[PDB]
Amino acid sequence: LHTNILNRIANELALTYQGVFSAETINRYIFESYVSLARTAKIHTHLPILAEGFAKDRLHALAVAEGKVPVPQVLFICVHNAGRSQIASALLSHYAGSSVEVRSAGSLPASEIHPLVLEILSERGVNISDAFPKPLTDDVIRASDYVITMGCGDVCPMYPGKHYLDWELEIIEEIDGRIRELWKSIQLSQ
Amino acid sequence: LHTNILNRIANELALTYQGVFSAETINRYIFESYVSLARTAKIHTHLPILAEGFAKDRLHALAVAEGKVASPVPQVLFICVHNAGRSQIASALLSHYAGSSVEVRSAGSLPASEIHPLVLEILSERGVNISDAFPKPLTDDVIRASDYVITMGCGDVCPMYPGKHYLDWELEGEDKIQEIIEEIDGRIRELWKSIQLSQ
Repeated sequence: LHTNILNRIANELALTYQGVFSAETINRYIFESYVSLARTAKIHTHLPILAEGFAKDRLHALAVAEGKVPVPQVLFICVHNAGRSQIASALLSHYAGSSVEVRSAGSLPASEIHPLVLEILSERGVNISDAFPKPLTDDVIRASDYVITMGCGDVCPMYPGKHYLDWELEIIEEIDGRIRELWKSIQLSQ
Repeated sequence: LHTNILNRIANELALTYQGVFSAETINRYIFESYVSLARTAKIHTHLPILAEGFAKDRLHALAVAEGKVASPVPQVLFICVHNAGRSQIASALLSHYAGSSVEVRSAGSLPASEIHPLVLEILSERGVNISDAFPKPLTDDVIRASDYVITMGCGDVCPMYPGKHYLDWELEGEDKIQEIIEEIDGRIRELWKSIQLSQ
């Protein structure tokens, strides 16, 4: 059904990462991300878009982690990656622009973003395009200088050299507060 | 904690799969597998061990998918929602009839943290080995390796590769764990008879 486009996508990503990761690794990234998201979103017609965005962001994080690439890298984890971590990631990138790279993930991803998140967000001028629930993966953790867990519990490998923060909390309000402080603090630690 | 242990396992696996897969692939295999399991099972002191087992099985599946393993036996995969009941039952019953004559795998769309305790107890009571089993998510490498892929209520989560037998064994509510084991056993018997004949 999507084999051909995934193959063509893999080919294009493999070219992009030519001297950095082999085609083999690239192939695996694309097919595994596809299946990984299918598990919670089901096979649908938008899936190859989501699989490619996920694989692409995961590869750049891996390249970051392996010193192959670089601004500060922040990761937000909640359970479903539909509400909380999505808001927190949207607000940070809103305030910080391209001075940070911000990602989010879930331990138990929902099939879609919560109806309200998009867009109480645009109603505050806040960009949230190409947002989807996605599973937590290792590469994005390795990449991160800062990891903010938000009710997921103990799902995250503790890598040395990172700042791990736990945030126990419509709810966009409180998050807003904490994201502004966070950014202030991140910006200041450079 | 586990990061350093995981590093040791990747080094060892790098060297074992040298000539076959890129070290970069091998290293992702172990850490991604760990993180995958951690999502549903949580960090516990034995997560590194289950991750190593899962990675090693996954790398073998990928070796097979790509014809890097000579004379493979038939490869069968069962898939249900939580990889705690249905697929674990089916997988253990087929290994129990077939032994070394097939490689059997299972997986879930939404793994539980552990096998259903009653599954463990009932299979145990009738002498079916089920001991190193654990719920794990569906991954692409094991689909590619598989000659038979059997679906048991997971929904449309599984890509449809050519060269394979796709079987669907769940076309309100459900029966007692007891009865599901019996229905599945009946189906596993026919599947095993059929597999034996078709080779």
